[PDB]
Amino acid sequence: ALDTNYCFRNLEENCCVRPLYIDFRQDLGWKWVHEPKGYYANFCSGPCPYLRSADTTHSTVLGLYNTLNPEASASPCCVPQDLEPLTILYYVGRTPKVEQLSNMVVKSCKCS
Amino acid sequence: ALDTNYCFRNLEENCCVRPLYIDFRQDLGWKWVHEPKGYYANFCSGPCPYLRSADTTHSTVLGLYNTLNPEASASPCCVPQDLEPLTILYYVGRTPKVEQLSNMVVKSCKCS
Repeated sequence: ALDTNYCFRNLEENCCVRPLYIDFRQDLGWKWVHEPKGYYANFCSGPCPYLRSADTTHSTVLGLYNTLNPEASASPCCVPQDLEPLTILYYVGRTPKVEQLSNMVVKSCKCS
Repeated sequence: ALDTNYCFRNLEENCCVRPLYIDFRQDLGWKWVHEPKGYYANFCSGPCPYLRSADTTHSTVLGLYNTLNPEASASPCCVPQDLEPLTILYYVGRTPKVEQLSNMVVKSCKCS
């Protein structure tokens, strides 16, 4: 499937992982989050040609229907598939808390 | 979550289920499939405003990041969530086969 390592060495217009660094404090406005200061959420973006890592069979039917009947604009989307969690530190009053939020960073995408 | 029954009584620009009837024979070109002749695959389509049935937390972060930093066009997509299978009949030579393909028709969508 298409993941970072791949989507990163080589560029693809079609569904692939795009890197994205978010900074909790700014563009998000999470001040409670005290550290790390930002992470690489990355995102999935790209058109989904017929067969490019399909999810369900419905995703295949669609991709196809769409392909040979373009008027459609029915096409399956490119979303994340695999995503690791992220750990962050914040304080409850003045006692630090280190927790790991799940699914904060994507690693692979897929046309669903 | 947004499913047919809902997305169908009321119209929504945002992520919802859209009905779609596909005909195996035509626009798909499956002749082997002998009956039914077509079904309602439906599809998911719509923008994903911040919070509209989010999938992962990453989907929330994104939706938000995206919301207050629109330049982004990062936004999470609207894909199917729940989908029932479909049964079809075809012949291996002249001996009918009734099988059920899984995930051929969507019922609910979600922003992922």
